[PDB]
Amino acid sequence: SKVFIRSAINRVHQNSAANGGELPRIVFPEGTSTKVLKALATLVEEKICQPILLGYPERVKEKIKALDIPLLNDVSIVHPSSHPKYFSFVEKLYSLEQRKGINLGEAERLMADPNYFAAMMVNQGEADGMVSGSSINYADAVRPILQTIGVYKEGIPAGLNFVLLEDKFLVLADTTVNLNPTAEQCAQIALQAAKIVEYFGIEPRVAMLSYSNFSGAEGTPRKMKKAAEIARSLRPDLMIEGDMQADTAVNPEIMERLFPFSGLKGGANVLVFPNLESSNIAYKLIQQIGKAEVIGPFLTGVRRSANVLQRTTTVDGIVNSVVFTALEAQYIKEVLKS
Amino acid sequence: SKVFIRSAINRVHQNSAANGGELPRIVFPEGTSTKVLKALATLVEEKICQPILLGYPERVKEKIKALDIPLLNDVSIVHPSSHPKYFSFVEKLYSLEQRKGINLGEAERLMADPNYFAAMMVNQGEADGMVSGSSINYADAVRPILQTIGVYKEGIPAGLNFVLLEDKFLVLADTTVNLNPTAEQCAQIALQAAKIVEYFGIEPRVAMLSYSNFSGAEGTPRKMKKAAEIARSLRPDLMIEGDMQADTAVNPEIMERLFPFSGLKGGANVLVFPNLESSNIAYKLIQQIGKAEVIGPFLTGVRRSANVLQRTTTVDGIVNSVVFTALEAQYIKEVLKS
Amino acid sequence: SKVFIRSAINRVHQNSAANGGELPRIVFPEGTSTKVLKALATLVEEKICQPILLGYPERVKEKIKALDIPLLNDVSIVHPSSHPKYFSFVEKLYSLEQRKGINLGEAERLMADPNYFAAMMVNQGEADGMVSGSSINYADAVRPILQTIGVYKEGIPAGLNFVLLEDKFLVLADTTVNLNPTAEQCAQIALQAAKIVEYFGIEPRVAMLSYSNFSGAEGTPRKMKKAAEIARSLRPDLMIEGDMQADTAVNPEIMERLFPFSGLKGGANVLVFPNLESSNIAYKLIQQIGKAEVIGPFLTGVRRSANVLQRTTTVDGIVNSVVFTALEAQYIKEVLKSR
Amino acid sequence: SKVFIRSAINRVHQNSAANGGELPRIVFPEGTSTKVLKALATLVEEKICQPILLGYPERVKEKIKALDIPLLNDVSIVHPSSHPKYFSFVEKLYSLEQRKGINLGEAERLMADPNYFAAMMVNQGEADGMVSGSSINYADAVRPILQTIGVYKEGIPAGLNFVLLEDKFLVLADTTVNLNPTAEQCAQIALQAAKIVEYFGIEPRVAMLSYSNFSGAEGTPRKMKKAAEIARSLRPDLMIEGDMQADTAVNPEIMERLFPFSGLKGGANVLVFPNLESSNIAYKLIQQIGKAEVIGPFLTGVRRSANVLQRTTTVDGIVNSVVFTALEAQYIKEVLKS
Amino acid sequence: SKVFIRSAINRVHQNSAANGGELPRIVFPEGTSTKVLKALATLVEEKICQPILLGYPERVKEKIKALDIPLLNDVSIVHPSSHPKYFSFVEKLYSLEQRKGINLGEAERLMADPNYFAAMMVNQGEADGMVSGSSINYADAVRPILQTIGVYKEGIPAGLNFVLLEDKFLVLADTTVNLNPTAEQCAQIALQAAKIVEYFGIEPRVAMLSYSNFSGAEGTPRKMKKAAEIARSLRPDLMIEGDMQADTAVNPEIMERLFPFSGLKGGANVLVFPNLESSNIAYKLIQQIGKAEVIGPFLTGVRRSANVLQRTTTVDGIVNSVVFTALEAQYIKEVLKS
Amino acid sequence: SKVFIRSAINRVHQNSAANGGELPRIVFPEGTSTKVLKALATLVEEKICQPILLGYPERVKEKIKALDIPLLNDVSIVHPSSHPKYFSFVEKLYSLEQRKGINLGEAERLMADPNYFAAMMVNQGEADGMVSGSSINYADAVRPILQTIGVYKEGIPAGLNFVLLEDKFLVLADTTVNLNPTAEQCAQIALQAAKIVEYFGIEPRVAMLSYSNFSGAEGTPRKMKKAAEIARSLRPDLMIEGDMQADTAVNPEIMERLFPFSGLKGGANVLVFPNLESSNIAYKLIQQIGKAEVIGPFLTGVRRSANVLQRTTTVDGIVNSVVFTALEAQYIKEVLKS
Repeated sequence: SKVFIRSAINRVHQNSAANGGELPRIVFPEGTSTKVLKALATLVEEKICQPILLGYPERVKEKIKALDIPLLNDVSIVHPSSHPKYFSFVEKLYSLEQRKGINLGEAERLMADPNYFAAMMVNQGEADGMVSGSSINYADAVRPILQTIGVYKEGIPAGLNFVLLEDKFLVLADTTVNLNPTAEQCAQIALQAAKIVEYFGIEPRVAMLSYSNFSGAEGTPRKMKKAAEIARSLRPDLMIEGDMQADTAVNPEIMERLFPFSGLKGGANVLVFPNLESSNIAYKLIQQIGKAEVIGPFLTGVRRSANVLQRTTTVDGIVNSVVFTALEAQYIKEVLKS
Repeated sequence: SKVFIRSAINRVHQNSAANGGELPRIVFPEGTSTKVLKALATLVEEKICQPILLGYPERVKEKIKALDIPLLNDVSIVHPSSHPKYFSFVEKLYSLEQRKGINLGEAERLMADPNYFAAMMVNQGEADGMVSGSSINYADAVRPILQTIGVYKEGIPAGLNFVLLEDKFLVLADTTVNLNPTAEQCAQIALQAAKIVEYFGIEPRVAMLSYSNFSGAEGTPRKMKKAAEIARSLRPDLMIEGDMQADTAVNPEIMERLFPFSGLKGGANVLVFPNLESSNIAYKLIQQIGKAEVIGPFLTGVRRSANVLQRTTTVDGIVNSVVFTALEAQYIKEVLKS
Repeated sequence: SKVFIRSAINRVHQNSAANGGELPRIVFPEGTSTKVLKALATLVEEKICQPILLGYPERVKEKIKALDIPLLNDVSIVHPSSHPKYFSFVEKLYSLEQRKGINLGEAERLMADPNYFAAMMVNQGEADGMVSGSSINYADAVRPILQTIGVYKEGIPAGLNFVLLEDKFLVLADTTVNLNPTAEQCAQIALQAAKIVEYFGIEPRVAMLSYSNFSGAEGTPRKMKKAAEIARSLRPDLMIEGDMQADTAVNPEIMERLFPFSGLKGGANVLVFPNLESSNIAYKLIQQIGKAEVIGPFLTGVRRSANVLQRTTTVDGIVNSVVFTALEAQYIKEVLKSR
Repeated sequence: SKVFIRSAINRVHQNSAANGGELPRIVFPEGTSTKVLKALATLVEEKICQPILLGYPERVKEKIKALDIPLLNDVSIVHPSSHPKYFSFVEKLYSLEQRKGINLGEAERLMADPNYFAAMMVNQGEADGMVSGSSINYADAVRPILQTIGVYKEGIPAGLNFVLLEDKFLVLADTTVNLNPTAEQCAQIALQAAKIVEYFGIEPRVAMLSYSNFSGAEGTPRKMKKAAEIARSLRPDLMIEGDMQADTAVNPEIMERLFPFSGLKGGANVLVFPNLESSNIAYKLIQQIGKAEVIGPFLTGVRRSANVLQRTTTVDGIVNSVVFTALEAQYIKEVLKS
Repeated sequence: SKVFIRSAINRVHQNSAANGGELPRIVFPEGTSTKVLKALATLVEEKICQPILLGYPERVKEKIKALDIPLLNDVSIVHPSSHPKYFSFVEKLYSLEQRKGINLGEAERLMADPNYFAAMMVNQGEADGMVSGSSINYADAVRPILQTIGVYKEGIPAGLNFVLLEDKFLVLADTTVNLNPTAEQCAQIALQAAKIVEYFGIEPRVAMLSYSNFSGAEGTPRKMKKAAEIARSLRPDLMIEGDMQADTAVNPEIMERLFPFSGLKGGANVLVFPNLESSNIAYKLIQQIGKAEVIGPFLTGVRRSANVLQRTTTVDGIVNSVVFTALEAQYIKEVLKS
Repeated sequence: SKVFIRSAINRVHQNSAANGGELPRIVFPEGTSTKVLKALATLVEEKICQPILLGYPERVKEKIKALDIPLLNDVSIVHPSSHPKYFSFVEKLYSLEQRKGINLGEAERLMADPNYFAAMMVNQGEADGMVSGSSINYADAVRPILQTIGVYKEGIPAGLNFVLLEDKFLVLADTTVNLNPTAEQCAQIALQAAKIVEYFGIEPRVAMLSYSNFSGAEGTPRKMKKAAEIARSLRPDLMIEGDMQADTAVNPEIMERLFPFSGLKGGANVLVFPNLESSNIAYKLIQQIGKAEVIGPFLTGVRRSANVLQRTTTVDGIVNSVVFTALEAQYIKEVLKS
């Protein structure tokens, strides 16, 4: 329920009150987006972020009034190629990609794209985070983030979703990025997801999912089994298990009845998938047919706070997303300070 | 929820009358299975089938007595190797597999196993159907069925599940058999699933699922796109579409909003998966954390009625499986009669 | 030298002539390109085409006056998203690409880009041809063209260059598109190049090039041998031979001394390459250290007239390319009329 | 051009003057080859080497007699199987190849062949160098050399050509040996070609060629980029760059205008190719339709002086090859000193 | 011929005496096998082991009486699931394979099979050795052994045969297990077979067989050449050579005449094969038409004494196999004592 | 078994007597080979062929005198490059191979080689057959034969051997040419061996060999099973069976006892192998350790009579080879006749 979301919002507020009442600056490349503007309407009342819109200030304000949203009257609106830092931004993209097939004119056009300008703003500290992708497909939204902000060391870019049940939440990954991760990659995805779960003061219990129950046969079963093993080696305090079926994974009673030798007791709260088909289809089906709220996807593995909305998002979806992006922004900022 | 199930039960009873009051003979290989016996208690109350249990008669009746299930007192009990037709069953399997690495002694040992004896019984018309796999893994349960009964022509063996929502039901396949079906195979899975949906007087609307929305890129998007094309060609009367995401697939509003050129209007009620990981994980997660009853899996494509319980089944699940196994047994009976 | 080009220019003029005097309309996506503007300066004096510039009309006219090029003051300038057919163009692109991962907003942004807009103009007959790619790399320039105009049936997109020697010309293909064409693809490239050579009233004589002389060993020698064979089957009237080395191919005397069984007599004037590396590197090296004129690349296999300049082009290069583009446009116009 | 050859000949004359007046012994397997005979007339009218002819003395001397070239005189003529060291040569070949499917009779028949005899002569110091391949195809011509003389450590056999422009010369490699070299191999070829350029007191400027300008995309662009990086690591003092197009490589002005971040200034004089097709077709087309004198190929990577004439060679071509073979024999001699 | 076999027999008598009066316990899963029983008749006459038969004791007794075999009236007969150690056996198998897809019921059902019970008996020391596989194919017989007894450190499971010539004996491997062993694997098989030949106080001279004589060509020639080199490195005192042909390998005169450089003199007595076709077909053809006695196969690489009979065996074959099973059991027993 | 060989010799005498007394002309490229000459001593006494020796006449006759072989100094001796037909032979090889990387000079050098010249003589009818390879390896001897004479339509070049037992002879193929023949190829080898066996008035009974008995598993079992199937379709009058083990194949009792459904009764006399390792090693092992005489290999599938001695041949071996070569030459000549 929205118990989880309100707890998150309050955690934002304790962080903000803990830092002089400052709010995180969040860039929205899609400054003219109906759904983004409506979500922001809700979001600026509850003091969750300082929003920054990208686009022509004129038609952004004209669509704000068209949409009848008066508390957006004053929000910062930035036109990328008109910004003072534009050309240095361009020189920085060009410098990082001139041996990946990009000439200076192309760097110019790319930096004029709000997605790239946003990613660069976050990289350059002109913002604390960004939220994009309501109007474009995921790959196109995420490419500038990966090229400009990039991943931290031994991290891997991986999408993550929360499934909110009455008792607890489950975490699902990688729901958006990697088609068919290796065992090593699957373990790294488990580690990132585990750390996220720990941030909420929850004990991570991790299952490596398969169509198989503890078979270890060639292909995905041995893949998920060996993923469990690698992960366990990297973090021996954790309950991490696989290969197993999904129902075996979440249902403690089934696990105990059928596989009492298993190291995973009490049901898994972290679900790592073997390929993008299973993760993507699963989160989306649970979101539409199940009676549980699903929030995300959230992009893990990267050096700064940047999340891509799924194109099928709702206005509430965007709201939840901006909330957790704000939390993330605050968290990364503290680490930078230290 | 149970409305659909009660509808099925009444169609079982309505078919049995107008067919001489006959109940389908359903053989259960696991004659001593607790979950099977308890489910059968419910099931013989409801006049759904004549159950035939396989095992050593004294051990069967003494566990019936242990569980104190007084109405499984007169059910038929068969011991495979003591049965009159045992020796001929052995010779028929031996003639079928003597060049697939199986000698006469091995055929004897195999036919003495209840799964194989059950499969043979059904193949030979000594039973109308079978239900197995409550105690063993799916692969092991399904093997004798496939070797002995086999598929009808241009069929493909594929598991299918029902998701029961308040207004409608969804169908998911292939949830159990094929690791990584080709486009041709996926199209066939869609056709089989389609006719199952038609049996209940529902119009089949088919989505070929992917992590992509109409991208047609190399790999899974291209596979499912071309699957949609083959399926459409074989049945130009059906709404069949892909490649698409799951939420796009089921939600008519999202579809209309984002992809109005689509041939699928009003949401899909048939969901065909690109690989076993995605189908298997999806049905089990929807079943465990959503709030829909999920029934199956049911083995489609095969010449006689034979379905394998998932190892994680409950007693109630076994009851549902037997209901639809009964319906299927009846249907296949009239076809044979023709 | 200057002979081949002046003959081409004169052929453009004889074509505009028994046609009402109409000049092909050629669209240029890069309305502000210095090199494009200088080339057009030279070319409009030569009466070969009606140029159309794409871009914001004020930045175009400001670049024209800055370069002090008075003969362009008159020329048509179009801004894609302001143009009347913009939205129907958007709808036609979307309809072409909505199952290739492109949504309507994406079709709009694409059509607002001059490369796509020019491609659609040419496709829709609002222009007779296009010349692009002075400022972007070849893959990016050529993509909108293939997606929009596309190939005619069993055609294959292939870059072609003229090597202009004192007596004769050589044609080189495929110099820009296919990384590693199959034997069937090499054959189709050869036929395309052949018909181009015939257009100038020359008999096409075709060599499938390799690092080997008539070995047929596995890999490329075998590929070019079977290419030579497929080509011959599809056109038994042409001298087509391979696998052979390049000097063997161009030099008639080497051929007759060393491989008299060869079906190619008198030196090849058509050179089909085994992979993109060899064709691309070869034409560029000949152009840089050779003392012969090299023209192109020209995009063959596509249903309408559309050519992509090499990014390393000079002003004269663009002049030549536009000339032969005007020619291609006239020809394709007549074919379109006929069908 | 003419100056280049004249200077090469003069550097031979200085090497000879620096050593008592000794000229390198060069073996010609093709003792009856017309082209070889005329070219030799020229070659020690100009004091370049002591030629050794291989063949049946009577017919080599009768074709010397036919063509009326008579300070080819008492020029040394050796018949392989008649030579005193013939059986010791036979055993040395046998020891080298008895585990490569070569028996004693086979070593005998092979050693009686002038190509093998020549190679062994050079290995054993009965000669200083060899020039062959006027009458047979390159692979066969080069095989005895690679088996008998071999490569120096971490050297790689690679054909090299000079394009003589009369401002400067270019080197092209590998034009004859390797079909599809790895990035590592491309790097080693670059090093070999660089040292040859240094021999003439010129700064080697090295381009790793492609159809791409600094893209690094999968396939050859990534290959040539990673070759340039490897070579730079092995030789931090050299301008080495890639991936790039050919005209980009040779033209300094194009490079500076379009790719100013490049580490290669003033145009490349060393061109390393991604595969044999491109190199072979390039050198040959330049030689036949440009107006630039091209000399070679010359075989680099081998432990002693040995070159293979392209069968399409001219008589002057042979003269040039012998000039540089003599140069190389001298260079190797002083390096052997210390 | 049989000189070798009774020498084998009385040396068995020599250990049984050298440790009191102990006879090895040898378990026979195939208690109702006619050929096994007839063989046991001969074998219990000559005091080589204490035989244990597996099966229902009375149908074993009925088959013993029918065949009129008076010396088996006394032999121990055990029914697996009636045995005291049965469930503990089940549980230790369950623990060994629970992550390789075997649940507790499956482990129960498997342990009820004589092959598995026999393997477990030998592993747990309720027997010293086992002989199986007369009635079932080799793969099925050898599986319980590999799962239960398994391989010793870096050993590899491999079948070995003796060809008994009048002057000498040859050993052939791997005749049963590996389809296409690598060069390393071939080397390990060679080392193992070598220690077997040494046990009989014979000097092992090892040939890595091929269709080639010292060619080292790609495929099998290279593989066997490198196998010889690895083997030689692992064991520098042994004559180990290849790649070579079979006649070259066994015939010393051919070896010296045609390949005198070879490091293997006097003919090979250890023959390692490149793939299973060649070894299997070779041993069988020699046994049938070669007019020589062939004994085995014997399973090498395994931690306890366990051998699988070929299905095509005779009674005499079974007799020989049991003899050497006893020998293997005793050697292993004493080194287990250590 | 000299009965079989003397039957062969006498059947030659009847063929030559039945066509005027003409003996087949057999070319021996190795005119100076000791073993070939000693063999010819035996062979010309018994009127088996008119031998033709290749080489320089003087050193041929001088080794004939050295070896003290008086019955040979009238035998015809041909020096290839001195022969009247040399140039026409050259142009014919050249026309055959000018597009396989062979130039006219290369055609000259090849034709001057005795192996090529012998092959061309036989091809062109200047001889009836050839025998070679006593002194070189099999691939090199067989190459000119395959290039010059070639295969008849849908034939495949395959080495065949006879194993001569008391009662029976066996045929083994392909023992020398194909590394890993497809099912189609194994079938074709079976047909070729079959017609050879029919020639001696024996009924061919064909087994497709494997390490498996009727398993049909992936790899070799499936291959040999489908080979058996194809062969049966191409020759419906023959008993042809597989996959089976070698002892299964040869032993009729093992066959009926264990696989009575098998189509092969009375033991196979034609053994087709799955790969070159197995055939080659089997053939050589039977020849060295089993004492049955082994004759061959003989090259089947080719348009004219040409056989290659194994390099390990004895003199007696060569005599046998020439005998059956003569027979083959006579049969082929009658085929040519009509």
